[PDB]
This record gives sequence, structure tokens and C-alpha cells, in this order.
Amino acid sequence: MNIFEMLRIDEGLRLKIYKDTEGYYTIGIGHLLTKSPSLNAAKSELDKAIGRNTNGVITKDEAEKLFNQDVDAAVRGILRNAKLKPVYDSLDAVRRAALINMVFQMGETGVAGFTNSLRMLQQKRWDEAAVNLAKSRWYNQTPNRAKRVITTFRTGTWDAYKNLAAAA
Repeated sequence: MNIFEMLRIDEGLRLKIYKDTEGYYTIGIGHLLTKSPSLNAAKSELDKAIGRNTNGVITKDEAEKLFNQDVDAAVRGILRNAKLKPVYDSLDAVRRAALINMVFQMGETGVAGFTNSLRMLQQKRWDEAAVNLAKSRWYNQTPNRAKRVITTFRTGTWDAYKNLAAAA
């Protein structure tokens, strides 16, 4: 398992514009298009991202290309962030993937806001961090995904993902 497989399980793959859990227009592997309520706006952003007149439908390769850019960007956001980087540097490989997942989902800023959890992770206080992480809108809104990521931080293994969809 790796970050791509992991996020592919959590986000799924849809080739037509769809609404995410918050009701925002998205496509592919969790690629957020816009927070605007206009489908047109969404289609415009999609054409711009793809470089062609899509009419709201993309191919698998196109979805995978946005996905690679998105993972790349999450990693880069982490390394550029003064609060995130030190946590990321302190972690083992599996737990690094859990951090990327959250940044992919919520963005740098959002994650950078979990001050107490970040400290705990940095200190390697796994159980404590897992409890703190659970006291969040994130956990209450998308609990099954939140549970997978938290278990990953707790254990440092891929066990939460070793049975599911996307692949595992």
C-alpha cells in the first residue's frame, strides 16, 4: 500500500462531475473544482484544469493526471508549512501517508490548525493523538474515513486499509 492507493480507496474515482460530501463540485479522485453552486462555474474550472472542452466528462488518464498533481501539491504544501514540516519529518513512512491524506482532504491550513494533535504526533503519543484527532468536525462529518486515518496514526500500519474497495 502507498499514498496513492490509500487515497484512491478514500476518494473513489468518478469520471463525471459529482458533488462531494460537503456538496461541492468535484471530479476524478477527489479533485475539488469549485465551491460555487454553479455547475457552469464547475465546468469552466474543469475545462481550464484539463486543457480541453470537456462537457463535464473526463477520461481515466485525465483523472489520474489530476490525481498525481494533487498528491504532489499536498506534499509540497506540507514541506512549505512551518507547522507541518517538522511533524512530517518526525514521522515514519506509514504515518507520513496519513498526514498527506488529511492535507489532501482539508488543505494545509485546515490541518495546520490541529495544533494539539500535531504536537502529540510529533511527541509520538499515538493514543493521545488519536483521541484528540477524534474531537473534530472532521471526525463527526466523515467518521469512517476519519477512523481509517486515525487508526493509521495510532498503529503505524496499513491495517485499516487492508480489506477495502479501490484496491485494498
